[PDB]
Amino acid sequence: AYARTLDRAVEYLLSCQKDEGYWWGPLLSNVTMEAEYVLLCHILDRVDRDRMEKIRRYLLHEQREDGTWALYPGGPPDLDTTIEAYVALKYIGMSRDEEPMQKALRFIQSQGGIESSRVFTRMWLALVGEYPWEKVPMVPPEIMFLGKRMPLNIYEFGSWARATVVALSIVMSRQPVFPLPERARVPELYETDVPPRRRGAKGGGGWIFDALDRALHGYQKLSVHPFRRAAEIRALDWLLERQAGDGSWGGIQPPWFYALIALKILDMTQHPAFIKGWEGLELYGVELDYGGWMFQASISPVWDTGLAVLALRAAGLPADHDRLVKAGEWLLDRQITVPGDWAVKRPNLKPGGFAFQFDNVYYPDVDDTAVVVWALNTLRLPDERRRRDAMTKGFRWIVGMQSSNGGWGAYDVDNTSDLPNHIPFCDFGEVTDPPSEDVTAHVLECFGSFGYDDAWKVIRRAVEYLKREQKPDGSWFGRWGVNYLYGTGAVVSALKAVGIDTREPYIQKALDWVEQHQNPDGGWGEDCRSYEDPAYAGKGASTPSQTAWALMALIAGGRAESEAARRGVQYLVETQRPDGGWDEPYYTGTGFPGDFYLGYTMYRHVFPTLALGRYKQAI
Amino acid sequence: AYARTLDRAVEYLLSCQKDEGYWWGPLLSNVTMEAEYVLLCHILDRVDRDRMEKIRRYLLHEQREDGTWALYPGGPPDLDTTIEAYVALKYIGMSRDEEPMQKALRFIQSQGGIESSRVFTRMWLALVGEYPWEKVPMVPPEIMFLGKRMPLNIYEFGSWARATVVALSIVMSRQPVFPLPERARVPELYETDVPPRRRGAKGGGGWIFDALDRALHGYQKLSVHPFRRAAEIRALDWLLERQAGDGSWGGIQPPWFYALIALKILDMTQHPAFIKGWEGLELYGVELDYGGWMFQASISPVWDTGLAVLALRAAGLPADHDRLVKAGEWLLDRQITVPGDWAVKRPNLKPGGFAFQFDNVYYPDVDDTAVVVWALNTLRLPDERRRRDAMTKGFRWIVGMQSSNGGWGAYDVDNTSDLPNHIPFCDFGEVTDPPSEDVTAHVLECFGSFGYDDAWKVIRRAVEYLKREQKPDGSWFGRWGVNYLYGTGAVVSALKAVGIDTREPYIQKALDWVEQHQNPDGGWGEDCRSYEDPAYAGKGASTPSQTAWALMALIAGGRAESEAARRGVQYLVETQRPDGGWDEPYYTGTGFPGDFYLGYTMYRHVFPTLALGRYKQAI
Ligand SMILES: C=CCN(C)CCCCCCOc1ccc2c(-c3ccc(Br)cc3)nsc2c1
Ligand SMILES: C=CCN(C)CCCCCCOc1ccc2c(-c3ccc(Br)cc3)nsc2c1
Ligand SMILES: CCCCCCCCOCCOCCOCCOCCO
Ligand SMILES: CCCCCCCCOCCOCCOCCOCCO
Repeated sequence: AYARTLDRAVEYLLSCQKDEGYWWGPLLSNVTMEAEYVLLCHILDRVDRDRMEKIRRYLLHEQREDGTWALYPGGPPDLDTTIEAYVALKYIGMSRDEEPMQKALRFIQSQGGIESSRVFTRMWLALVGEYPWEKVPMVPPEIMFLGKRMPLNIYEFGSWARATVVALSIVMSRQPVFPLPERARVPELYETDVPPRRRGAKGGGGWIFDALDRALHGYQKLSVHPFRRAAEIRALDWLLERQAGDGSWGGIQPPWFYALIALKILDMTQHPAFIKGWEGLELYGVELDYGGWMFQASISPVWDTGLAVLALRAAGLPADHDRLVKAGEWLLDRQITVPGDWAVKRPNLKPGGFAFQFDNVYYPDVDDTAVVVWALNTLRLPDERRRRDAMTKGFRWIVGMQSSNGGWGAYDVDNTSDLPNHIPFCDFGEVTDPPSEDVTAHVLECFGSFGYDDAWKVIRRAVEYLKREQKPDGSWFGRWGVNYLYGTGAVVSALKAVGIDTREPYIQKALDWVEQHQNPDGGWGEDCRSYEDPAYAGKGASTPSQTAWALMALIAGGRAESEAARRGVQYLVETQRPDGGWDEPYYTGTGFPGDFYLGYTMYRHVFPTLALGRYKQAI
Repeated sequence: AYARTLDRAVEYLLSCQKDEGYWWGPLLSNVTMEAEYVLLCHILDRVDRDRMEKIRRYLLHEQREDGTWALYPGGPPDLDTTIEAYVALKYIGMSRDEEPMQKALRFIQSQGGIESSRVFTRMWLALVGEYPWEKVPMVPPEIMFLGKRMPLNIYEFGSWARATVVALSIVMSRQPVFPLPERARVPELYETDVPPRRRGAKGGGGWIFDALDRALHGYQKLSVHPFRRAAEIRALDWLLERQAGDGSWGGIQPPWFYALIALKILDMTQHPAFIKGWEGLELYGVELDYGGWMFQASISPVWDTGLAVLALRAAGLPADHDRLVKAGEWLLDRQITVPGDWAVKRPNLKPGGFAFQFDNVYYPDVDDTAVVVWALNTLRLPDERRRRDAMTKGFRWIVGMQSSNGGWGAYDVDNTSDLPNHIPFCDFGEVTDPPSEDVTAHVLECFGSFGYDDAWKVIRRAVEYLKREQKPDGSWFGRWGVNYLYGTGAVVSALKAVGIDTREPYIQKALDWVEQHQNPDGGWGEDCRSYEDPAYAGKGASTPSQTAWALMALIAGGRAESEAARRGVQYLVETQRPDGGWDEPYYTGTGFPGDFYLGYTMYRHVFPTLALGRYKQAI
C-alpha cells in the first residue's frame, strides 16, 4: 500500500540532492527581506535596474487582493511588511496612483500610518530621511563597555540580536541620512486621522528605559561625547572579528545588512570586510522562474542535509548507501572546531557543534548539532576514525551546552536574562535565547540513538524540564516550528527514544490530544495563528509536514496501529504528487512566535518520508 | 641624431603600457622573498609541489659561482640571504651533498653559521624549530598599550616596521613551532668553529634594552601574564582594521606574511581576512620564462605610471595624447580619500595622497603623491573638473605632510624618534621614517610645475633643509635610489624648478661633482657599495638610469650644452636596443641603505627617455 508512496518519496529526495552530496531548500519568509535589500542598495549607491525589476515583480506577485502583504500565506495583513513593501515599490518606479499603491496605502492609513510600525521599519525610513531619528529608540555604542557580567552587556542578548545591536550602535551613533529623490518621498505615510497604535517593548515598558532613552537622545545632542570614539571602534573590531566565511554576519539578513551600512558610514567601502560582505549577498539570492528575485532571510544547507539523511535512513536505504555517504562525508567537513560567542559561558568546553548555514563557525546551534551527530550515528562511512571522532566532539559540545534547567537553548547557555525584553528598541520577535522544548527534544532523541537512557542524570534533568513545561492539554509548545503539533511530536518522539515508558499518564494525555485534532481529510494542520490565538492550537489546513509530525507522536506512543494513525498515513499516501514529492502552500516553520514565520521547502518532502519510514517500522 | 633614439624609446614605452592605461614593471630584490614564501607555505600547511619546483629553479638560477646569493647583482655574498636560500632548497628536496648545497654550506660556516644572521632569519628558523626562541629578540603584545605620545609606542616606528611589529608581537607572544620533517632539518648550520660575529641594533645597543629584553624573556616564562589576552586582541584588531584591498598589509612582503602567520596561530584560517590575505599573494607572484617563479617584495604600478607619463611628456607627446589620457583617468581613480595612519599626526589634514601599489589606502607616500600630482598637472583630461580637484587635494595633503625641518618623509611626519633604533630586534634596514633629500626634491619639483617659487615660505624652508644636508663634495645622498647620482640629480633638478639660481656656488659645486664621475664609456654609474664604502660614491658600471639622472642634473644646471653632457647623451643613444628599450643588469633602486636593494624594471626605459626629452628641450 504505502510502500509505493515511500518508494516514490525516496527516489524523489535522492534527485533533489546536490552533487557535493548535500540538500538545500530555499528558506521562505516575507517581503521585508527584499524591500530592505532595495533600500540597502540605495544607501550603498549600488542600484541595478535589472535586479530592481525582478524584485518588483516578486513584491507585486506576493501582494494579495486587498493589496497587502502578510507574514505567512493566508495570514492577516501586516502593517510593517506592507509599509516597507510599499516604500520599496514606490522607489523602484510605482506611482502612488496605481491600483497596488492605492489599495496598500489605504490599509496603511487605516492602521495609523507610519507611526504604528515596528522600530526597524521606522528606523529604515529614518535612514532615508523619511522619519525623524529623534523618534527612534536609541542604542549607544557605549553599550560596548558593559562587562561580561553586567546588566545589558551585549552578551545577555540572543546571538542574533547581539550582532544586530553592535552593528546598529555604530549607525545610531552617527544617525546618517541617505535622502530619497523627491520622486520616491513617502509623505502620504503620515496622512491619517486614525490614532497611532504603537507597539511596545516585548515584555513590557518600564518608565526607567522610557526615560533612559530620552536621556540618551539628549546626550546625543551634546557637542562632545567622551570615549564614544573608542566605543565605536570597539563595535567595529567586534564585528570585524566575527564576519562569517561567506561574508555575512551570523548568516542572517538583519545584522548583515546593518553591518554593511555601519562600514559604509565609516568610509570603509574600500576595506576587504565590506567588499566580501557585499559580494557575499548573491549566495542568498534566488532567481524565481516567473522572473522574480527573492532574498533568503537565511539558508539551511546543513539542517536540510541532516534531516534528509535521517529521513532516508528511517525510510530504508542502507546505513552505507553510496549516496548517503556523500552526505556523511560532507557533513564531517562542516563541523566547527573553534571557539564561538558561546565560549564566553563555557571556556573549558571543546568546540564540536555545527551551524545552520555553510560557513558560520562562530554560531553553531544545539539543534543542528544534535541532528547532524545523530544522523551521522546512523551511517557507515569509509573512515570510521573521523566518524567516531567527530560524533564524540559533537556529543560533548552538546552536553556542555545543557542549560541550568536541563533544557537546551539554540545558541547559548542560560541566556535567560529578562532585562533586554524591556528596552524600547526590542519590539520585534525574540531578543534572548532561553531553552525550548523542541530543541531539548532533538537533543534527547540524539543521545537516545547512542543508547543513553533515563538512568544518566543528564537525560533525567531534561525529562524533568519537559514534564514541567507540558501544557494543560498535554501538548507541547513549538518554538522553531508551527506549533503544538511540532513540539508535541518532537517531545513524545524523543521521550520514546530515551527509554521512557510511553504508557505514562502525561504521555498518553499528549497522544490523545493529537488524535483529537486530526482533520477530517485524514491529515493534521496547525495555522500560525496558533501563536496569537489559542483557539488555533492544532487547528488549520492539513499539511504534509505537520501531518508527518503528529504521525510520529502516534507511532512513537505505540498507537501506530490505530485508526487516526492509519487515517493519516492515507492522507500522505494520497496527497503525494506523481513525482513523489508533496505540496505545502503554508508555513510550518517559526522564526519568532507571532512575529516571524518561515517556510522550509524540504519539510514537505523530508518529514513525510521520515514518518512513513517509521510507520513501515512499526510493522 | 638623438631624435631617432627618442622616437624609438617612446614607441617602446607606449607598447609596454597595459590596457587599463597604466605601467607596471616587476620589482626585483633578493631570494629571501621566495625562501620565506616556502617556509610560509610549510607553516600554513599549503605546499604546492609544482610551485616549489618553479621556486627551486629560480633560487638556483640566482645562486652565483661561489654558491652564494647577494642582495644586488655583483654584490658580495650575503649570509642571511644565503642561509634562508639554503634552508629553502633543502626543504624542497636538495640534499646537503649536492654541489650547490655544498659550496653554500661552506660559505655559511666560514661566517659563524646561523649565529651570525639577522634576527629575522633566526626567527624564521625558530618558527620551524631549528632555533631556540629564547635566543630571539622579544617583542611583547603589551607594546599595544603605549599611548600616542609615549616612548616606543607603535607610532614612533616607520609605517613598514609598525605593521610588522604589531603582527610579530602576536607571534612572539605564543612562540609557536611548526617542525620541519627530519629530511630538511638543518643542524649543519651550527657546525662551525668560526666565532659567531653577531650584528647589533642599527644605532647601537643600550644596556637598558639589552636588559629589558632578558627581562621580557623571563616574564615570558611565567604561568600568568595579566592583560596579555587583551594585548593580543588589541594587536589583532589593529591588523584587521588596516588590511589592504588586495588582501595584503601595507603592500609589502614582511608584515603581510607575518600577519597571516599571526592569524594561523589564532585559529582563524577560515576567517575572511585570512582567506583574502592568502589568495591575495598570487598577484605579487611572477612567472619567469626560464621556468622559475619569483615573489615581488612589493609592486610599483602607480609609481611606474606616474614616471612613465612625465617621461613621455617631457619627451614630446601632446598634453592630451589619447594614450596619456588613459593614464590620467586611471591615476585619478587611484587617489586616496580616507584617513590613514598619518592622520595620527595630522587630524585636520584632508586625504589626498596616493599609494605605491594598486590598493593601499592607509599608506599613501609623499613621493608617489608628488609625482602623480605633478604628472597630472601636465595633462589635459576630458574632465577638467576632477583633474583640477584631484590636484588640489593631492597638493594640499603634501603641504600638510611637510615635517619640522622642512623636509619630507615617505609616509609620516616628524617620524624622527631615535629610540626604536636601539631595540635588540631592529637590526635590519631602517625602522623610522625621517625626511630625506630625494623625496623633498620630488616635492619641490612638483610645486615648481605649478609656478610656486622660492618666495613661498614652504619652499624656502625646504631649500634650507637641502642646503644644510648637502655633502662636503657637493653631492646629495640617495635614500630611495642608488645613490649620490640619484640624490644630486633629484635636488639640482628640483632647485632649478623652484626658481633658484643655478649659478649659485653650492649648485655649481654639485654639477662639477657630476662631471667628475663620468665614466670613460660616457655614461655614469654608481654601485650599491657606495652605501657601505664611500670610495664608491658615484663610482660603478654605467647604467641607463643612473646616467639619465646625472644627465638631468647637468641639463638643469644649464650645462646641457657641454662636453660631459653631450658625451653622456651619446652613451644613451648608442647603448639603446633595436626595440627602443635599454638593458640594466644592475640595481639602481634602494629599499634600505646597505641592507635592502631594489631593481626597478621601468627605470632603464623611463628615465633615459625623460633625460633625452629634457636634452631635446635645452635646444
Ligand atoms: C531550526 C533549527 C536550527 N535553528 C537554530 C536555526 C533556525 C533559525 C534561523 C532562521 C531565523 O533567522 C533570523 C534571525 C533573526 C531575525 C531577526 C531579528 C529580530 C530582532 C533583532 Br533585535 C535582531 C534580528 N529578524 S528576521 C530574523 C531571522
Ligand atoms: C620610491 C618611491 C615611493 N616609495 C615611498 C615606495 C617604495 C618603498 C617600497 C619598497 C620596499 O618595501 C619594503 C618595506 C619594508 C621591508 C622590510 C622591513 C624591514 C624592517 C622591519 Br622592522 C619591517 C620590514 N624588509 S624588506 C622590505 C621591503
Ligand atoms: C585572541 C586570543 C585568541 C583566543 C580566542 C579565545 C577568545 C575568547 O573567546 C571569548 C568569546 O568570544 C568569541 C570569540 O571568537 C571570535 C573570533 O574573534 C577572534 C579571536 O580569536
Ligand atoms: C572610528 C572613528 C571614525 C573616524 C575615523 C577617523 C580615523 C581615526 O584616525 C586615527 C588614525 O588611524 C588611522 C586609521 O585607518 C584605519 C581604519 O580604521 C577605520 C576607522 O574609521
